[PDB]
Amino acid sequence: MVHYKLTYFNGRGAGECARQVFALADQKYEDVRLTQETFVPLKATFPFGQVPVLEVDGQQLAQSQAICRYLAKTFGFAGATPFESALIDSLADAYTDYRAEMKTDVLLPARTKFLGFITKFLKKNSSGFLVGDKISWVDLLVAEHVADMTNRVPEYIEGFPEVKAHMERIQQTPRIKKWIETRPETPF
Amino acid sequence: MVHYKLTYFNGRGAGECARQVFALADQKYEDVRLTQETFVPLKATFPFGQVPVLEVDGQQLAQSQAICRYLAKTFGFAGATPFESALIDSLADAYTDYRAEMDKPKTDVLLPARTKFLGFITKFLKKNSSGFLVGDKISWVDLLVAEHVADMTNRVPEYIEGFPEVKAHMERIQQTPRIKKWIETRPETPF
Repeated sequence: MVHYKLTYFNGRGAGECARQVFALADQKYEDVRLTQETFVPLKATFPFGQVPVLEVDGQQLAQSQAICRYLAKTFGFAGATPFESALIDSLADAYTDYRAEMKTDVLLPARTKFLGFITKFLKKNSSGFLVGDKISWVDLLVAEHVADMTNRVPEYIEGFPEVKAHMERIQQTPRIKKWIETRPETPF
Repeated sequence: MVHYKLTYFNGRGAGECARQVFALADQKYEDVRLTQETFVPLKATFPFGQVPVLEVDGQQLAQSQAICRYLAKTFGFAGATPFESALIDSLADAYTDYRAEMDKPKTDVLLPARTKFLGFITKFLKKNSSGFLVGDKISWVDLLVAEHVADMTNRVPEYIEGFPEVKAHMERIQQTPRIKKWIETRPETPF
């Protein structure tokens, strides 16, 4: 059988979306979790000296969004058409920009900008997903962040009811909900 | 016929890889180059308040790399298999990281950053006999890398010293007839 190994740290972080894509797919994988200590001397073994790295039948693929997208396309969670896939990619790029800009003072104004943009996509889509009529990897990516932020800073969601509903919808999807219940509890 | 409009500033910048995909595909498109002054009233109309934005038959798609990957898949420049396309993606994302890292700046940030990044790029080149980064055919990440390398080497001749394979790649890509033609004919801009 095809063999998937995902190497990351012992935390959600940049490895989590890939993990949730596997969960959605009901796909078995090897979940390898490194500590800072054991990672650092292994750096040269990875394509760009960083984690996460996926191995598919032993072949390495690095970079979190490249890994998520690859797995999503493999399992059917990257949109229905090429333009849908591209729209999902654009939202995921917008996310990475928003993360970079934070970088109370920084978290609030970053999120009103980003969540305003997200909300536009949600309101024009009757399905409840960000793009098209089916769950995608960017839904996972965004819902997980929003849950995380709302967990740490409860007023994160205030003023964004469509975004709240989306977070709840995605995180209650049976295979995601299960994964969230069963995954290792980590500070990040 | 399918109608493509690319909106960006009057420069290479974040719009150029898309322009070069179009060139490579011999696809006509509307190349809209805004001034800051005409951009201001248009900002609210873009998906994330920024450019570049592509319209395909009037439907907007924002974000540089999303645009390039889309165009590249449309036209056949995103690898031969799903895994190739993911490797290409991984290189473009490594590029992005490198750009984040990078006279005084030359020596303090540029050259260190480029040693690390060009080392990674060189490893990909030297394991592939074709002369491309991934697979046996040109892809959009070849375009993105070669353009950056050309640009930096224009600014800082020593950029390419130590990286002959990267230079060779830059020249191969930029002499590809449709790309050469575009480079010869594009507006000359400071960025």
